Amino acid sequence: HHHSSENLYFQGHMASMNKEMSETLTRVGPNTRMGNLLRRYWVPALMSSEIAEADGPQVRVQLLGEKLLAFRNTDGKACLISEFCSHRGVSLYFGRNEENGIRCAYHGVKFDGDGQCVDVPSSPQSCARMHIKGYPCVERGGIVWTYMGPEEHKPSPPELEWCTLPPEHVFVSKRLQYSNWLQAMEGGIDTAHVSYVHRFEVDTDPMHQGVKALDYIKADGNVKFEIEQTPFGLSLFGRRNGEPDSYYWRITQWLFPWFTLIAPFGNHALGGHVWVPIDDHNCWAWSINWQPDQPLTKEERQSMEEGKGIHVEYEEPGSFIPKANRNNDYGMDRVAQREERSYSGIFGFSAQDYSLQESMGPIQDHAAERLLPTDKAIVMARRMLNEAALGLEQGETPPALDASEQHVRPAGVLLPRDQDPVAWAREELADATKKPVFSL
Amino acid sequence: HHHSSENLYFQGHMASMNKEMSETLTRVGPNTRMGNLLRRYWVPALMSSEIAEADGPQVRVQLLGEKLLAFRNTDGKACLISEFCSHRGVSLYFGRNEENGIRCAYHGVKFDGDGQCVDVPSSPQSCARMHIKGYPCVERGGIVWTYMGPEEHKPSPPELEWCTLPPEHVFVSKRLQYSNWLQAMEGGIDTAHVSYVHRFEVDTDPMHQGVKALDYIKADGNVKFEIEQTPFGLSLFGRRNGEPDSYYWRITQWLFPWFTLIAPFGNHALGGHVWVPIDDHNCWAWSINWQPDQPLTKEERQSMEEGKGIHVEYEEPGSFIPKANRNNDYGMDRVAQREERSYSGIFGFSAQDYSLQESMGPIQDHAAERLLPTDKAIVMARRMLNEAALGLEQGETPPALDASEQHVRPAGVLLPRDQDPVAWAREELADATKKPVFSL
Amino acid sequence: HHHSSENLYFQGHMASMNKEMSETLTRVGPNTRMGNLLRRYWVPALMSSEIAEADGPQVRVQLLGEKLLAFRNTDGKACLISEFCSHRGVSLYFGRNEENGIRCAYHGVKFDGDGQCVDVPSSPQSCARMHIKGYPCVERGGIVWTYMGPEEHKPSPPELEWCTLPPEHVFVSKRLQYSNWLQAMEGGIDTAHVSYVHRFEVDTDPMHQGVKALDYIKADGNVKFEIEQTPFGLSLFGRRNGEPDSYYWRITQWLFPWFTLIAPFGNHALGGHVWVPIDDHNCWAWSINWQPDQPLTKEERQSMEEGKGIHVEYEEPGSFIPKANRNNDYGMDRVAQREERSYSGIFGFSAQDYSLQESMGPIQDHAAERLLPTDKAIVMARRMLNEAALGLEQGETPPALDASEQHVRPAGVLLPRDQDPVAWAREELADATKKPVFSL
Ligand code: FES
Ligand code: FES
Ligand code: FES
Ligand SMILES: [Fe+2]
Ligand SMILES: [Fe+2]
Ligand SMILES: [Fe+2]
Repeated sequence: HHHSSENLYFQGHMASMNKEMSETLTRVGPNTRMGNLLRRYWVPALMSSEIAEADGPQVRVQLLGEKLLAFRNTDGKACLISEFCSHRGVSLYFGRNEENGIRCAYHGVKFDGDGQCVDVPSSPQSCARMHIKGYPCVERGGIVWTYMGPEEHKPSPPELEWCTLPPEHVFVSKRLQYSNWLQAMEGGIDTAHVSYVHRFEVDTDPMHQGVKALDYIKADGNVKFEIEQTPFGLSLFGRRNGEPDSYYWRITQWLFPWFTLIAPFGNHALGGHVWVPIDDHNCWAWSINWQPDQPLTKEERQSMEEGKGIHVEYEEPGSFIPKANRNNDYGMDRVAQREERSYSGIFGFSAQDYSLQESMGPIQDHAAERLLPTDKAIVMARRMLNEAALGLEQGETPPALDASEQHVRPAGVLLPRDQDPVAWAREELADATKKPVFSL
Repeated sequence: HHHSSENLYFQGHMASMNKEMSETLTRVGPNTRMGNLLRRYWVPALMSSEIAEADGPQVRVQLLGEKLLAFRNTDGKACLISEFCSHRGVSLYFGRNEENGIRCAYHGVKFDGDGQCVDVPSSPQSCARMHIKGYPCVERGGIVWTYMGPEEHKPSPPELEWCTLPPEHVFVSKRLQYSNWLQAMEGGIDTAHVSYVHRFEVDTDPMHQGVKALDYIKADGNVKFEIEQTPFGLSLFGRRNGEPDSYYWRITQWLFPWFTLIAPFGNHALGGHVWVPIDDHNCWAWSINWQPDQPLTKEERQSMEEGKGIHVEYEEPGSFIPKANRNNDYGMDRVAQREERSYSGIFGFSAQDYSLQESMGPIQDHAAERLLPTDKAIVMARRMLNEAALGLEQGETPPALDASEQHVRPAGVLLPRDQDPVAWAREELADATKKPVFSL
Repeated sequence: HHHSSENLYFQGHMASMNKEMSETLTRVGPNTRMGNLLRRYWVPALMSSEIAEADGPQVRVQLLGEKLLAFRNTDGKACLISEFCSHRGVSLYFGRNEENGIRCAYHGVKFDGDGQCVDVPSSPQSCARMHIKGYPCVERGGIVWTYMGPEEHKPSPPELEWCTLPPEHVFVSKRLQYSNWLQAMEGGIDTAHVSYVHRFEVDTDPMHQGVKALDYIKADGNVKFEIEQTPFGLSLFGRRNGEPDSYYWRITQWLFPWFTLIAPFGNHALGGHVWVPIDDHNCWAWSINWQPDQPLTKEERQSMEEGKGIHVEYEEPGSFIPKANRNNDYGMDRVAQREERSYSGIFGFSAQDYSLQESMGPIQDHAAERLLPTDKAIVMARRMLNEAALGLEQGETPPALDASEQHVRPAGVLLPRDQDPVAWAREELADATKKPVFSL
């Protein structure tokens, strides 16, 4: 136990974060508690498509405070190294990807994919003092993943369902988000939000519309939660009223430290997020859709490419800033707000969510938060993160390192009000990726 | 007395501000000395026209360091609350103005105009812990005023002449100014400025031109001052040479803490300012024109709408940034400067003044100021402000709280050089809003 | 000796800067060690052409941390004063250049070219307390130079070759550079760079192309250095392989504290730089071309005006920001990079160099530099600067104050591998501006 560990409840409501814990969770740079924790997991760096071909243009990428450079060498292996030449500090973005390496444009020093210095023109014997940081990589889901932690503790690469399926079952997008990773992830472990800001989007949008779940979601925002701790993270049982006999359970899966699997809408593709910290004020927000049984159709895949569903349209090509952003007021339409075609005045799943999270300021004011029951999932995920971060300081091994425990699924069920859903899911969600999808 | 109180004179010239006093007067945020002083007066928040209709789009407004949200409820009452949901800190700009309240777009918590939480979906019993800051409001002059101080010390709403007249006698505009409130207000208690930067504007401009005062103003920048302290603030007797027998007295009224009434030009409408701090580096600069006797004509009102006189044209619609600003060099025309159609090279009353005040940097370098005689009004207003601010710390009641003492007028008179103007004004400016305007 | 003085070598490689020395050299503002050192030399402020005519528009100029104003008075003398009115701190950019002075636009105070206050309307006796900083000036090379140091130590104005020649032998340009003066100057005392980033530019460009030096430069980046200390700065003997019998020596001249003369390419005009600190994060980079024997032709002069050679094309007219800059990715063409028409992917001498130096961040990370042999000149210039800066603190007189020692030239020679170049240059580079140019 460490003083920082906040109590779960205070005066009979859930308790907010104390100052130190606020910091433990938000500060992600090198040699921070959370910086060190996050380094132990495989990290999604960028998409394979951004560095498609060998000897192709390198791209700058910033993760967990460090500034890096991604490129694909001559053999075709995706590599990731530090952005800066060890010589006089110039950027290797201006260098030359060729002959299995990056060669600095200033004086010709060359580094390979592991950041080993392999040529120094003026001084061949200096190689060993010119090494820079290079990080191992693997490709899965159409994403380049990197391992940024101590060499001896590198785990098995992740085996989430969208990472194991064949390519054309899967579709991935990413968006830059002008806020700290925490508040953003917090948004996808809060199913009560869907009943308010998304109330009217849920009907027009092709990845969501025309399924029976919507009648129940629309008609009750008041979500009671049950939370079960597991080898991979948490399972979130979000209860709403079904019929008068019954309850609509949405079960979303939180896979520590930064993944969700969202409970389905009908036979529409399954959805998921990742959030990756760029610094303490920004993050990559990843969105994944995938179908377990058939390929994605063309009307599915194309709808995603146009930026419907949990995806977005971009400001300019290869921008990764959304079309709706803090410069155009996120497209606010007050007229639409009055006529009840949009709750917030903003259009689009993604925008409706990040508009609000950006508006909190880069880091949410944790001091001024006053929590409610709908925040049960959030509070527990915070504890798991804090206790892992603090535990790693003290030499404990962090949770969820074992990829085989990540073969799981979200779900929806209608159930009588006396049936216990945790028991139900013991029965039904064992070996869940072999069964079809539990849906409504 | 407090060490901060600077002496009025040093080595036979007027004395500049010491470091602490510099700070006492410029730092306007919550729980500062000047923050607390200013909170005791009614504060001009925004114009009624910006939130014209009920259930209409709320607007963000920042005053005295705090970030707020203004809107007009269903009954039609202008309200002003804190910008941020008490729940998880999201902006209420994205919420819903309806049924006498703002409802947060994220999870549906609703606040009324006094910032009382009136609905919590997930937890009806939590209402009392979810309150936010809400501030009483009143409408006068076409302006929404708010009272931001302790509840028990709220005074009578202000009774300045342009606040009591009927609407069509009055016209109000506001402009965003990229500098601290102090240096800006200081500019409208410095009538010597008019003889230099405005020398050539005073003739072309329809709210100023073709009156006899101009010959005397143009022909003498060297203004001797007499200052009389009063219940409402200060009276500023600015002396210039008239004929060889006489003196042209411009009497401007400074109404503590942040108002002026400017001495008239002819029968042209009367003019006035307010300056309101947004933060320590910016302020709203308000300009008011009004006619006591008749309505404003259409050529008057329209000229003001086009941005002549003490008003401005805007960069874009509903911007409140001026057409001439720090990005276009305030429109500088050096050719016009050489040909003596503009002193500074810049066109427009307002621009000619704020161009210079913005150029001092956000906060004037008080350490490096070397004062002259034309700065007599400035020095005294500084003392009144410092002594009120410091006195409030020590439990003294601040000046000018009583609205009835604000029924006053500015004036111009030609007078023989032996006649004392203070005596003159005892006689003539008693009950001044009942008489016509003393002018030239 | 002062602890700061770093050792020249560590573990058999050249040693990087310690923390304090890093600071000694980069911090250039008033009352810093390096601020004080640099003040003792004549400083290039701006070009004569920017303030061509008398009573012409003044221009803002920022040097060595101070913010100034340059203008040409009625007599025609270039003057330089502090930007700000001593009265209430307004900018004199808005004032009036006429009758041998600048008159403030606010209240009419006037200053002459030495910063003496010569008129105060409200108070003639106040003149002596209203003085501001004014700095003596002289014109040479088409540049206004100013002397910003104590009055009693003003030296003779500089007698560099391009300062003494007649106007039409000479051409000067300047560019704003988004980095500290040091790393930029460091770039022009590093001839090994030319073999890499400039490899392909050296052939297409009319101030460089079609001369025999290129074959030798292209074919060896591995530059051995010999450095000889002199009255004016350092002489840099950069050795590359010539034929198998011989060595191509490029001798560049570093004239303390911030000038270079670059070793020639053929009969193409001679080239030189200056770097002048604006603040700790930016600098003016000056480029000079000149021909000693004939005028510059029209195809020479015009090519320079179009921004070829060590000059640049600008973003907009009178901008001084380059066409290629940090906003357009410096024009990167990866296709050209692959097809070996550009090493870095960037086009243009100047851009190829400053792209890399800007990319280090405003101040190079001196802690993380790992030096190589090609950095011999850099290391020594750093010592000369540190020891002068530290010595001035202790009352020692700084080096290179004597203009007559600046009548020198750069050179290239092919030489047998047994001939010593320093001896060669004793013989040949005595009285070098009287001889023709040693070239290849
Ligand atoms: S900075 Fe990269 S090789 Fe010199
Ligand atoms: S943040 Fe406003 S109700 Fe949740
Ligand atoms: S500020 Fe320059 S004269 Fe008043
Ligand atoms: Fe959502
Ligand atoms: Fe004015
Ligand atoms: Fe170069």
